[PDB]
Amino acid sequence: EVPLPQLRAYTVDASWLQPMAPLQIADHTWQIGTEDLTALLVQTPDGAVLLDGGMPQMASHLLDNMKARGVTPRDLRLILLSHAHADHAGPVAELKRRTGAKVAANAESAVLLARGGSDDLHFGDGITYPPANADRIVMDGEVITVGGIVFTAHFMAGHTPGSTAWTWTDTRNGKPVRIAYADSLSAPGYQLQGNPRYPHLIEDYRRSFATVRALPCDVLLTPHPGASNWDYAAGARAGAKALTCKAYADAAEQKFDGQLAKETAG
Ligand SMILES: [Zn+2]
Ligand SMILES: [Zn+2]
Repeated sequence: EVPLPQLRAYTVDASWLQPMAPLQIADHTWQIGTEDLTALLVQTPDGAVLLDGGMPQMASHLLDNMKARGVTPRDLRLILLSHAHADHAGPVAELKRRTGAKVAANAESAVLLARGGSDDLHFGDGITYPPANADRIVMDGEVITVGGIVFTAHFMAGHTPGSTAWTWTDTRNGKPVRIAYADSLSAPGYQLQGNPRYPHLIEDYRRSFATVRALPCDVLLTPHPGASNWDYAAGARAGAKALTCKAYADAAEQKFDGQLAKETAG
């Protein structure tokens, strides 16, 4: 007699769960997640913004890094997301419970967040996390202003329907730095062609490559730092090899075309 399988936890490479101290990106922007998952803290006279949180178990670590930076729980005002998968929005519910923070997201991201990533178009219930609800729904190109830092949403559907790039301008060595936090452009294990749950997947990815190519982009960051050739563990040279937005888009498109060809052959 054979039981049903046990539930399988969402396990990841150790580096994704390896805590790091805050790594400064620009004057008010810091990487505060793990070595291999981005979680960006933007500090303002008017409160802090967090872009992504990483995995569900990262909440306390994030709060510790925030504290190191002079940001108390009450100080966190806003949470923004690249996309609502467990490896990026994992600790949002907990952060909302433990801080002042409100979440802004597009409708697709909000619906996926509210189901804790369950019934994923591709993953089913394989990769889930505690559900959270959005406080504010944003539209494509909508801005959110926090202490004169303007964050702009750029939809780039594909990896998830609600995938978003967030752009803002910080400063460094006395000059403006246009930061582009571009979402994932991967399609890991996805059925790309004739997917009944996502009929226009290919078209969306193609538009998203073009969107990423054109972002205002002095510095690119990505949810998985490796995708943009960041090495958070490399200290002073963490961002030295970072791709441009143009190079990131091109690499992703070339990879996508390869995947299409292999799928046709499979
Ligand atoms: Zn994802
Ligand atoms: Zn991911």
